[PDB]
Amino acid sequence: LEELELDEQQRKRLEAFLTQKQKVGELKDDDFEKISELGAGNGGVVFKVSHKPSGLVMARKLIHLEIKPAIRNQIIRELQVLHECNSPYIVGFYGAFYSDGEISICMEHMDGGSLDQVLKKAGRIPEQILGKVSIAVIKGLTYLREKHKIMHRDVKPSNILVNSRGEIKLCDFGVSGQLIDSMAGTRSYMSPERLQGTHYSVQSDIWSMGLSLVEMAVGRYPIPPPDAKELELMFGPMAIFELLDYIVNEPPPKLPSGVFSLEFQDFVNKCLIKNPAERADLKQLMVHAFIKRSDAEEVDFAGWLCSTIGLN
Ligand SMILES: Cc1ccnc(Oc2ccc(-c3cc(O[C@H]4CCC[C@@H](N)C4)c4c(C)n[nH]c4c3)c(Cl)c2)n1
Ligand SMILES: [Ca+2]
Ligand SMILES: [Ca+2]
Ligand SMILES: [Ca+2]
Repeated sequence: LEELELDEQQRKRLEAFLTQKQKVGELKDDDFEKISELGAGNGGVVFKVSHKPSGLVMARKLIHLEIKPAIRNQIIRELQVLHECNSPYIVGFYGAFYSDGEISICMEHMDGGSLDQVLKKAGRIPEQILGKVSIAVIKGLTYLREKHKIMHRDVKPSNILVNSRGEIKLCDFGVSGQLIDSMAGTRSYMSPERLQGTHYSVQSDIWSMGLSLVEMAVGRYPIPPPDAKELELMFGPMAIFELLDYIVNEPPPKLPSGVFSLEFQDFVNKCLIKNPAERADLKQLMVHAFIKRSDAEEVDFAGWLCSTIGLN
C-alpha cells in the first residue's frame, strides 16, 4: 500500500530511533530516574523518565499488578512484538520488565502529550489541524492491521500523542491478552456494535476516530448532542450506563453546520455510520475528499501546537 510508504525525513527519523534503541540493552528498574508525570490512563500511570546509562528520555508506564512470576513473564514476552511495530504513526518501543510488583513499559517520549491534554488547553482544535490528525490515525491503523494484523481497539483523544517535531502517533494498542485479562478504561468511545456484543473489526476503530474528531472539533464530548444555547456559546448529566445506551439506540453525533467544511462533515459522517458495513473502511477514508485536501494542505502542526500549549 502506498500509504505505508515513508518520506525521507520519516525514514531518517525511524532509522535514528532504531540506532539509538540498539544501544540500550536490557531495561532494569534501578536504571531509571523520574523526571515528571505525563499522566494516568489505561490501567497505569505514565512518567517521563531518564534512562541513566544511555541518557535517553523515555515514557514509562507502571501497571501495579500482583501476579505470579509465570504470569509476568508471558506478558513481557507477549509485549516483545512491539519491537517490530516501527512506523512514523506509532510510538516507538524500548522494552518491558517487571520490578517490585509493577509491570513497566518504556516507549518513545512525545513532548506534546496526548490530544485530550492538548484539547483542554486549546478549547477547540482547528479543522486543518484535525486533517493532519485524521491522516496520521488512518495510516497508523492501516500499518497496525496490514503489517501486524492488529486492531488498536481503543482510539480516543488521550491515546493520540503529538510532539514538537509535528509528529502524530498512536499509543495504548493492545498486543498482550494476558496483560488485558490480568488488568480486568472508558467505553464512551466504543462503537455501537462493540457495545452490543457484535464482534469488533477495524470499523470499530473508525467509529472511535470519528467520535474523537467531533469532540476535538467542538471542544466537548459530543454525546449528548449540544443544545442550540451551547452552540451559540461555543461558536457564536448522563451517567455512564445511560450514555452507552444512548450510543446504541440514538443517531450518531455530527458536526454543526456552517462552521466546518462540508468535506470535513462528510468525512466524520462516514466514520460514524452505526452500521459497520455501511461505515467507511480505511481504504475508502484514505481517498476521501477531506483527506486528499488535507494531504495537499501545508499545515504547520508543530508551529500551531507549540504556540497553543506554550512549549517554547
Ligand atoms: C502499545 C502498548 C501495548 C500495551 N501497553 C502499552 O503501554 C503503554 C501505553 C502508553 C504509553 C505512553 C503514554 C503517554 O502518555 C499517556 C498520558 C495519559 C493518557 C494516556 N492514554 C497516554 C506518552 C507520552 C506523552 N509520550 N510517550 C508516551 C507513551 C506507554 Cl509508555 C506504555 N503500550
Ligand atoms: Ca523502582
Ligand atoms: Ca528497585
Ligand atoms: Ca492497554
